[PDB]
Amino acid sequence: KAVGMSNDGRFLKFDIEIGRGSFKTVYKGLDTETTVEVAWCELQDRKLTKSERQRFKEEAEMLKGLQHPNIVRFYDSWESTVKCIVLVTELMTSGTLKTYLKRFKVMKIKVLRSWCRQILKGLQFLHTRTPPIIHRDLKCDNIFITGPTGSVKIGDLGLATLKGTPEFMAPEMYAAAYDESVDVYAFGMCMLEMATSEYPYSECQNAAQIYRRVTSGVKPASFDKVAIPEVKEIIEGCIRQNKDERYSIKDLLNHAFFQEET
Ligand SMILES: CNc1nc(-c2ccc3c(c2)CCN3C(=O)c2ccccc2OCc2ccc(Cl)cc2)cs1
Ligand SMILES: Nc1ncnc2c1ncn2[C@@H]1O[C@H](COP(=O)(O)OP(=O)(O)NP(=O)(O)O)[C@@H](O)[C@H]1O
Ligand SMILES: [Ca+2]
Ligand SMILES: [Mn+2]
Repeated sequence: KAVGMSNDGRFLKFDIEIGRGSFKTVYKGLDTETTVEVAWCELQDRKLTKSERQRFKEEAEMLKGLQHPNIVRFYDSWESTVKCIVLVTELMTSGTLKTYLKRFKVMKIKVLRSWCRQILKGLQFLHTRTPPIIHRDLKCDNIFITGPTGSVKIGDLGLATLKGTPEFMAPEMYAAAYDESVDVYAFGMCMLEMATSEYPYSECQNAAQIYRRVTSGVKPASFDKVAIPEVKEIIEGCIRQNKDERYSIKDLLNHAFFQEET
């Protein structure tokens, strides 16, 4: 029985917590138009500058237009008062990929191959939009498994973005202009985590140690533990220091490893 409702009446909320984050709580809900169960997410209240809420309002209109089989569906968003912002997405039945990896040690390469191809197809959708969407937070916790066939979808786009010149600019300003290639780097880290069932840069104690590492040529210790050389070679071409030397997503999907269907 419902404890909350959308203004249009389409979406119902049930008081059954299915996920928990530090600034967001995920409840089970229902789409009464399609009679499918949905995910009802309550996010912590945020500042209401007039220009910001017109931006959120219009960014959510774009998000609910993004229909693709390897992206978690965004249905609606509106403001409410449980004490906040309410978000309704597609319900992922089999949890996150990190949950699968936390349960087993050696993923089989048919699954490595199938699940990564879907992640790439989903990233390729985002990067060919107008303007393109850069996810910026691709990780195994933001990748979900759902349905009877075990379909793989990318979710949680909360940190994504769209798309004179200063004379005396500091080096951080010059390298600050990044592009979709940061998602290729992140994909390579996810594939590394799938092929090793180890967290990359586990040995480190902070993110400061992590940066100085990639820069001198020290890849995660888990990289030199990758069994299949074809997978290893895909990973290094994904996490290359210089972005202009990396795979594009299209070349990844043209790779012999992903052209196989097994
Ligand atoms: C597509 N499918 C899926 N989308 C999500 C998803 C999307 C948004 C949000 C969350 C999850 C949780 C946090 N969040 C928002 O605060 C937020 C809410 C509404 C509008 C913008 C927001 O953020 C700013 C922003 C700006 C540009 C882009 Cl491109 C994206 C987001 C899950 S499945
Ligand atoms: N659409 C969804 N469908 C099903 N479960 C979801 C969905 N979104 C989130 N969850 C659950 O919520 C958890 C994910 O955590 P999340 O909502 O990202 O909070 P968070 O910890 O603040 N963000 P992060 O630490 O970056 O993962 C998992 O246990 C998921 O099962
Ligand atoms: Ca550690
Ligand atoms: Mn998340």
